[PDB]
Amino acid sequence: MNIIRKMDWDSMVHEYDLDGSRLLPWEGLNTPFGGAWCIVRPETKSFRHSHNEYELFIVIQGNAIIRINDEDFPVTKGDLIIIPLDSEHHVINNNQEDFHFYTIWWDKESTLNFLTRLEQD
Amino acid sequence: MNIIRKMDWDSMVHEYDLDGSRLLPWEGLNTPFGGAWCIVRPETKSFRHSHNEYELFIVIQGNAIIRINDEDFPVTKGDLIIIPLDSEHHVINNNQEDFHFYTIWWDKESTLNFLTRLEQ
Ligand code: NA
Ligand code: NI
Ligand code: NI
Repeated sequence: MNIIRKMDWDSMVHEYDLDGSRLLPWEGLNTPFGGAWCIVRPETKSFRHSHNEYELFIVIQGNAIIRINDEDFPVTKGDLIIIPLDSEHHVINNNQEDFHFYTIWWDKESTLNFLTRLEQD
Repeated sequence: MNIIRKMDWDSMVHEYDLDGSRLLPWEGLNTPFGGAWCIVRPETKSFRHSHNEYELFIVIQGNAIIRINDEDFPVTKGDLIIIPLDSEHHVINNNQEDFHFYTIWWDKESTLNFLTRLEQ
């Protein structure tokens, strides 16, 4: 397995109205979670959704509002946000600078699949 | 469960020759992994170790050399590093700016414990 993935910012895939770099796939990497580096561009907002899966945001750079079920959480570098199960959430970047965060998501399926793949190896 | 934890840069805990802020404990948060926000201060290196637990680094700010066994990997913001099992790893910051990264680690135990707590 590759040890390092150098970030190529131009390789990001636009989804959920933001620019992302998904962790997976990564050949040889077995994780019980998924992840992505996400950028909400200046004066934009991301796509509102909700889901059964657990999710954590690690705020990397810039400033934004995380709206979770119509409660607003201002955030900046270093802050951690838990996304409650099935809550509607999106990210609002009213500022002039890119807003960066890493999301990690997981559930029973992803965890069991990690354990299953280990046993198969 | 508190939804948000604002970073308190005044409350880092020195460990592994770096200044960190661990994810856990967090009342009400059930995860199959552990985590920490880590700062390697200017002109320092972190504590070299190895372990039978999986780990990855998400590089947040600054520049460093990550040495994994006998191999050097220059890193900067956005880079991701997987720490191979039982590899000796540490971080070298030769620069005048703090080096920030997030580490996520996991293993069979942490994943099973997540499942067990869920079921409870
Ligand atoms: Na920038
Ligand atoms: Ni989500
Ligand atoms: Ni380690």
